[PDB]
Amino acid sequence: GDGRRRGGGGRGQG
RNA sequence: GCUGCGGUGUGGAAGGAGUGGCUGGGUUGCGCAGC
Ligand SMILES: [Cs+]
Ligand SMILES: [K+]
Ligand SMILES: [K+]
Repeated sequence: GDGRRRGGGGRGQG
């Protein structure tokens, strides 16, 4: 699972 | 690989989910959770 570590709105980008 | 929650703050006690985010912690960091 080496992708988006966290979600919701713009959280966890970059 | 995807997604949800201002839930967290060397401001988080008058805020949001970035219509402030090339103005900072932060190429949206940190925690929790789901597929
Ligand atoms: Cs934040
Ligand atoms: K802020
Ligand atoms: K913030």
